[PDB]
Amino acid sequence: SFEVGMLVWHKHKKYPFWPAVVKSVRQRDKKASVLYIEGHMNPKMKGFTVSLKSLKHFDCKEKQTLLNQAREDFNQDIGWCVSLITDYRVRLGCGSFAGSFLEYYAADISYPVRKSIQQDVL
Repeated sequence: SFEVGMLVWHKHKKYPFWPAVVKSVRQRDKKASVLYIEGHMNPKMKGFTVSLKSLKHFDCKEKQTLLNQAREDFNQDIGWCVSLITDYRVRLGCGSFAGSFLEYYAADISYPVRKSIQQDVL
């Protein structure tokens, strides 16, 4: 039950679970397409292929554990995710915006957050 534009976790070998957004889902044969959320991304870069079985929903019970695991070697980076996802969920929840995470990242309303990130690389 992974829908397109949903937020998920994915683990590449040797790497910790990282958040991502779903772009394609091949519902009827166990595979999906996904793109990592990270401080600087291209939201128009096509989604690399995974399998449904390997995805956790972003808001699963494991969340807090998964987020700490990432803060081991990627504190600043996992920070950049949480900033974006959190900022996106505010616009959504406080009514200021209605599109998808990727649309958030491309729109002018992400600016104030992308600025902090992009510059933090400074």
